[PDB]
Amino acid sequence: MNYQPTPEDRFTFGLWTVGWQGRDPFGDATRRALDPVESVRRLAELGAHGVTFHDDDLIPFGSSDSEREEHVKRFRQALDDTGMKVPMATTNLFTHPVFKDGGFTANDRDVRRYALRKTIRNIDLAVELGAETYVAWGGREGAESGGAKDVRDALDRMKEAFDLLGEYVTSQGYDIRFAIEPKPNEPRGDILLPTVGHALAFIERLERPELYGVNPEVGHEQMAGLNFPHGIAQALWAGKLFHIDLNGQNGIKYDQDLRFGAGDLRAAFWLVDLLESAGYSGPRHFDFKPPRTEDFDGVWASAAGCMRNYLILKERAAAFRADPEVQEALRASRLDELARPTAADGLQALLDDRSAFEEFDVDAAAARGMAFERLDQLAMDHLLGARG
Amino acid sequence: MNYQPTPEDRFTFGLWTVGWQGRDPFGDATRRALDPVESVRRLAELGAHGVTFHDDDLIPFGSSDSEREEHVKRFRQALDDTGMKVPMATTNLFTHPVFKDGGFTANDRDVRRYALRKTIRNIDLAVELGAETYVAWGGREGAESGGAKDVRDALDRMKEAFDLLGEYVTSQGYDIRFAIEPKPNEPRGDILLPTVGHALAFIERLERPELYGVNPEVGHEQMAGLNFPHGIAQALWAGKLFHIDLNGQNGIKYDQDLRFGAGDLRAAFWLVDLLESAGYSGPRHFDFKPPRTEDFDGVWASAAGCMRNYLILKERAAAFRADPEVQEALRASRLDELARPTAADGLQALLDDRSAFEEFDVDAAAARGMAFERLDQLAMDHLLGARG
Amino acid sequence: MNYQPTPEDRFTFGLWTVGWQGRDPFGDATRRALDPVESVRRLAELGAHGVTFHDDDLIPFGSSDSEREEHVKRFRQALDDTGMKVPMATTNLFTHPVFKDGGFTANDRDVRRYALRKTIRNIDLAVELGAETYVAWGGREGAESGGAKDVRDALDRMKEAFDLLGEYVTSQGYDIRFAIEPKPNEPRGDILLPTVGHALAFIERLERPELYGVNPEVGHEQMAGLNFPHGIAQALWAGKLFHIDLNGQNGIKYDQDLRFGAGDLRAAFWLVDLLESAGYSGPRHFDFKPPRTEDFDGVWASAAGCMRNYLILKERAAAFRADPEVQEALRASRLDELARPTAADGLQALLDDRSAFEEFDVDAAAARGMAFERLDQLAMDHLLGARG
Amino acid sequence: MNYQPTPEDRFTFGLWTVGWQGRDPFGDATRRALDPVESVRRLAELGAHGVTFHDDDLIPFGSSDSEREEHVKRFRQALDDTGMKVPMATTNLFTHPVFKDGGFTANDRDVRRYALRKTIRNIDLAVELGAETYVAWGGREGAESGGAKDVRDALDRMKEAFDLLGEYVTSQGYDIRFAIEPKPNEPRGDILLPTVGHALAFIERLERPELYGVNPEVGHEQMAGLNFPHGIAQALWAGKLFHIDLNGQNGIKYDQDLRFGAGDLRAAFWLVDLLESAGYSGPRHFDFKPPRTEDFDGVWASAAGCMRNYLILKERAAAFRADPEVQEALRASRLDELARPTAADGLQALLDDRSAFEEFDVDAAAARGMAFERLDQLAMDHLLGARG
Repeated sequence: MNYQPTPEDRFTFGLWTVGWQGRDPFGDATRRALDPVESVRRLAELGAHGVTFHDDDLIPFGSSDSEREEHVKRFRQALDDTGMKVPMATTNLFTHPVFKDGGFTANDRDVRRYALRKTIRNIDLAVELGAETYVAWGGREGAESGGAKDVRDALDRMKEAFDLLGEYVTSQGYDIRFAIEPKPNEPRGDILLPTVGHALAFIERLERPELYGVNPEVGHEQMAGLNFPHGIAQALWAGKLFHIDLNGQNGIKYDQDLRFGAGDLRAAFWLVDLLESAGYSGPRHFDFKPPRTEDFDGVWASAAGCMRNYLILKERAAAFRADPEVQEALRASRLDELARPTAADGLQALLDDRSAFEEFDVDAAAARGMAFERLDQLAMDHLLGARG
Repeated sequence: MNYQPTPEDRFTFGLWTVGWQGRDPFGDATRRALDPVESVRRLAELGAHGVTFHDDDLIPFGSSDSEREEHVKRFRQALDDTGMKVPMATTNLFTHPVFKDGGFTANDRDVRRYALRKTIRNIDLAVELGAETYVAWGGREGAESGGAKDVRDALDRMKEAFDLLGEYVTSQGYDIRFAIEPKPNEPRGDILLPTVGHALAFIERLERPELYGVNPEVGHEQMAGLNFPHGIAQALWAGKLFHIDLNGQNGIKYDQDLRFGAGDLRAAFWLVDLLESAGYSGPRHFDFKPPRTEDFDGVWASAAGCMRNYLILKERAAAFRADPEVQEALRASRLDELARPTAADGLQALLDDRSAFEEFDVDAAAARGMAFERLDQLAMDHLLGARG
Repeated sequence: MNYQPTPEDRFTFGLWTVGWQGRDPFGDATRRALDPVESVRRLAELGAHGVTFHDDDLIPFGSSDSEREEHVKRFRQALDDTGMKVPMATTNLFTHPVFKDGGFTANDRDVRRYALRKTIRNIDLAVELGAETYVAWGGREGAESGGAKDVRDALDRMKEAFDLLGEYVTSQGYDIRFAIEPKPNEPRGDILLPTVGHALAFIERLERPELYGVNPEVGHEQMAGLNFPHGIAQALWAGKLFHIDLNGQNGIKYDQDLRFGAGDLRAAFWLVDLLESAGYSGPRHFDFKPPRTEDFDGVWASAAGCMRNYLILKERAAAFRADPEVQEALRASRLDELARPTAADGLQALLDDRSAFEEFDVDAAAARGMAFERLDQLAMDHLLGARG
Repeated sequence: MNYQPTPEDRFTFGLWTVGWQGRDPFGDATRRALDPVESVRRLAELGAHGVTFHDDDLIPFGSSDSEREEHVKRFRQALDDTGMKVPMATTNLFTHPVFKDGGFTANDRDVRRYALRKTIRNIDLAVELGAETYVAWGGREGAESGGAKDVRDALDRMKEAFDLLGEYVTSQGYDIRFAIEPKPNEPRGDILLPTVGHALAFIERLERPELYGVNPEVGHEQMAGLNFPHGIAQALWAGKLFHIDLNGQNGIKYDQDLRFGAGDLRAAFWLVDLLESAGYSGPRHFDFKPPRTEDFDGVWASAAGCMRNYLILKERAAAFRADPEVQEALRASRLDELARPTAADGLQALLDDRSAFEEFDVDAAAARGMAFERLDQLAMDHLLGARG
């Protein structure tokens, strides 16, 4: 009756996660670098399904086409020896000083062109490795001051970039879709497309909207004090949840990247409840950082905890929905009615329906209790395994 | 060389603003109620262009069709005697206990139908009074707990409601457009369509998207720690800025509704700069609350301050853009290049362009300073009128 | 193996909590008023230990000395019939319009004098009913603008008020201590003594510091994004934790007053762990509001949930500390060393200790892992009852 | 009629400020390192009064006693050639991996002893260079998880450390005082002594409280959503404002370290108003970071802007207080009464004063307007130089 993960659970990790050396804005690294091959081997042993990477994680910046080839080959052999897959890949358009003002929206045009070329080159490699989703996190797209960036022009440049990438994949005949990852701030004072909503609205203005979805991250939405499960529900509603990044965050402050389960525990429960209920079948990707206080043993314990926590919550959420007492409580709170159309009878019928206004007893309706507190306590008991 | 407003400036106020009695969650009212006619007369004298209202502001809840008529007539006479217009109207779907779980997304179906009827009835009246925009603020659409609301079903109910209203105006042949007003939280723990982005994405899923835009509020986006000017830029970019609510907020906390100019002053400057540059021609509506510490004299001084502050900032922003030294600074920071297409030459040309990657000198590009701090200090000097 | 509370658990509730009618800044009441006697009877049945009140909760504002007497008598009989105690009392210096600019720090001197008299009168009554702690929440002490309040003068007025109350209790020979309750904002834009720290520092400037402590509230510190357990640890460290208010809050936003256990669940666990470990023996007081969506059945279910959640967490925290595997993990993370003095040998010895600097192997020390992630996952397993 | 600074203005900068290379958690450095001598020379030319440093800024970590001497000598010559002073110094107890779990509160005892030795060594050097204040920012004192740090034990270790440093300076006969710099979070999940209040309360528990004060930073308090001017007022009230760090922050998010004047402009105005009114005579120290988008020209423009903004605000604040119309407004709002004792007549007199309760006309007092909005608009006009 434990919680051991298997590749069937689709848990994935970025190379940059367990490979984070611990360098923060106020301190040097506390851990030596990991060879991508060792990370692949270590994660496979923990039960992971696959890994993800930024170009610069796999092939050091400025590498020769041959060195590049050696790096890819070694990586490939490790995937072969372990059965690990690579479901997603992304580009590093934030580390090098050249991207200090952005990649796709840098004020310098020559920088923008370079950003597009670097991305296109990695898209080819991502397809080669079997990736189905290509993520784009515009970490440097934004500003610290108001006159430094004209946002309308920036959005034109952002759209131009994404349309060109869409023109490329469709002309190469690749079966890869894009996922935009929003973040409200950090490293820039304010980042463009700050939340899942802004990203979703942006996509509807692209030439080929069908190729783009979102890759929301638990901590990012929480940095704006937003309800993550709700944001995900809207993304699923729009049919745009192509991928998802899981981790923990303790409120509005810098991006902590704690292991999944840490941070807002109740939000994690409602998240798992939703993903499992909605039948999300994409990867359960962890974009986290084992704290710099830890040594390598601590790194792997942190990675294992991510998966363990998701499995415990999945169990608790399933028991919650399957509890007949909860099913009756959901009806007591009228969740069944929320699912029924307000007016399937039509506009005219509604306007002619005296029970809807003229003869509506507003006071009687008002006095009805929603019974939400009883339902929420049942949810609490289930989460804590306190159903007596 | 002062800052006196005239109806030409299009400043408008909600009846509920200067009419706020001062009742908060911890205290009773500190001011007597204002008769809507006195508010109209007082605002006209201050230089306002018009007023806005919720049905329940103009006609007390539960009023008879005749009493209702008397109220409307008196209101009309005042508009006639002062030349004040009514450019926007909205529905109160949050005050009465019956809307405790929402209006359009209440779990109770009968409540949802009642919400739609109450709105439709006020839409007729809004057209009668000359309103061009009908705002919808779903203040009660949301939840305090996770199992109380299935967000996918709620969004279906929300879409159903808006589609029906769109079917109504188009069948009556009204020339009125809708504007959704987002808010992240308060009075509900979490409100649906929490920011401008979520609202924009939602609109693209409606049957007739052209009838809907957004009505963003300065303080609402700031309650999520977001950059208001940026949110507005995206709304303008999408061509969805139908109306706008101005006020002040001091960070992430309860909705303060301070007078415009108060709160984040630099954000207000960049907001006015953008609205004036973009040629926004809609009303400059103030949705604020004169603090409960004030008597009536203080109320009008607060209302007058709203307009005064907008006029001072408009002047400073105009002087900023017109300063040749600022124009050269904008070029030094490459704002001119941000406005130029990244690749008007096309995909193939980009892929064949060696100057874009193979021969791109990343180090030389990286060493270029953006000169953003000099530009921002010029912006500061202009705002403070310290250009020496 | 359930979680039923008994008066031995010292759980208490404010009359204003289960008695909250549901009126918020955007809506009317959804519940009828409760007679204080019914609340006492209902809470006793749930297993509560006692109740608390503001003067204005028990005796309506403006009541005659006789009516006042009738109210107190009825209240007394109910306490007698149920065995319920009244361990704390407080003053309402925030509701009436006269306190719009504060009570003890109102700019108007006559208001300040009135505030002191109203408090003194209720202190006599609190002693009469057996209260041991008198709480002071300066909800109106603060400002929305910078020039409205000179904070140095305000702090002089605040100190003057508290010193006078201290002079009163000591001259009447009462055995009652004061507890200041901080809150960062709401209803004022910014409230004086915004956090537990500011309150603690203030107390050290009073004439008789021994008579004053703090009454921290879970949600208040969380409104400033602070770690509640840490704030409590500092209050205990200083020996100033006289009382405590428990509830739930979901981050930085308006004061939600959710039932205890809701909001930040992990913070609640670490809070209970600390209170039980430290041997806190004061009341476990709930200052919450059953959401306005609920009817009376929902009110009592919410109140019962408060106590249930505290009892489940107490169990989980106890099992955590008692787990030998956790005890070894605490040693692996060097919590035992944190408890040992850094230099009991003294300054001179430290300066002459070459192993402390000259011969200190900084690299070897640096490479030691803290093992915090393993320890935190054990804490997680225990909380979720997932120890396999 | 400009705003040129002179050493008389007491503006100081940390070497680490204009010397920040631009490395953030997501990117490499964008600027080459500055030699401390060039920074001293450059700042002197801008009109600065002096500089400050962390040991590790001046003498590279791991330097030999001789190399150390060469570094100090060169630094000294530059101070001599420019007339620049060094009013404050501090220790770097956060960068090196050995301090990953803290310096004074690290769980490892040997690390704590090493932290104390490193500090003591730099205290000697700070005195040698003429520093009057020694700052302590416990950037690594805290935790990411609840069981990793027992806060009561940590506070004992923190007190032990500070007492030992106090025993050292008093035994060496140094004329140097300490200033604790609070910060709520970053780089640790939660930092001990998170705000000015927690630091002030802590100091009162030290053996020799007179040797310790606070060194508040604009951005730090704003990271907890607190009112900076209010925090400063309380620190001045307690006589503990030994030093102050100025910069800009845009709300609750990562520590931006923008130049002074940027961020919350109105808060900066009220801050300068208070410091100048209170007669603060200590240094006006800038702890900021010129954004990584800038080259060296941009660095110096950013540094110059810090001082320019403080001088403009000082002018506007002075004109505000000197305006007879503002003086009358302050009386209209009863600021004069806030400054008068509530009860200089004493407790007994208050209790016998019928005008204070029995015969107090609460309704008449309640109806008095505070006139705060008019006063705040005058403050606004003055700030914007819009007094017509």
